[PDB]
Amino acid sequence: SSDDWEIPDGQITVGQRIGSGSFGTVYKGKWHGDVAVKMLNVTAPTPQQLQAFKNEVGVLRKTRHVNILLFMGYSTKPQLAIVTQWCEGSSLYHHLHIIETKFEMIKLIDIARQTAQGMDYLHAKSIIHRDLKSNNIFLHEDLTVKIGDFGSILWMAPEVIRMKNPYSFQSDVYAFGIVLYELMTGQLPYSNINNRDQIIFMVGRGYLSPDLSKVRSNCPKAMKRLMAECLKKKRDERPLFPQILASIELLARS
Ligand SMILES: Cc1ccc(C(=O)Nc2cccc(C(C)(C)C)c2)cc1-c1cc(N2CCOCC2)ncn1
Repeated sequence: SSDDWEIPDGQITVGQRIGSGSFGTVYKGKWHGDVAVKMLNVTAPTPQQLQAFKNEVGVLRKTRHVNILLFMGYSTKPQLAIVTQWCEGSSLYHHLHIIETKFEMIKLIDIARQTAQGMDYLHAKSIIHRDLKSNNIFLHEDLTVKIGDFGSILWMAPEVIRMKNPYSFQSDVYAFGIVLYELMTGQLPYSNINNRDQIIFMVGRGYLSPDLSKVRSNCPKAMKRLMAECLKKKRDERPLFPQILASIELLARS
């Protein structure tokens, strides 16, 4: 009945600082091989820092799926630390918008399917991501999708923009709809608008929505319809991940 999540003291080492996330700094480290370590820089944590650490461990520890970044364990001695697997590769954001990787349609649909697979797993455990975007979709060996929260108005559903509890399974679906747009256009939405306030205001008001005419010629019509359903302005009109997953599986077979 015990998962033995608490890593024994004096075992984790950290090397190169790769970034930051939530409560601390992210490093490439060692613990039974390469690992990523999210660690709080101070030895005396504030009650908020300790609470944020506890919440993150609490959600991560409930996940065991190939499309979810693998949580390996935690430590509180000498510092608060969360350990995950180490993946060679890059985020979907880095591929599409930084190095501009040209994926074949088959691979773009497969990346969509794997993301929907991981999202369906999270929602089944009542876990709302709250920040799904291409940056949080890691391409392990540039093939397998690993969803994480690695550190975002473009992916925000209109009701999340407008604002007490605007987050739901459907606001995650809307963010997935934007990811579908990124895969099918190779672009971020609203690239012809240079004003962030305007984007926030217009999306929240329903005056602005992604330009779906920008999707590639080889994008299946069923994918374009799914994307439109995921992006509905009214949250109750959006499909849930079991239906999204079933639609992607159907269009992939053609
Ligand atoms: C070290 C670490 C700890 C924790 C997390 C994290 O994803 N926490 C998290 C928080 C809220 C909700 C959720 C969900 C998914 C359940 C919705 C997850 C991410 C990292 C991490 C790993 C990393 N790697 C480098 C490349 O190789 C793979 C690992 N690079 C940056 N950061």
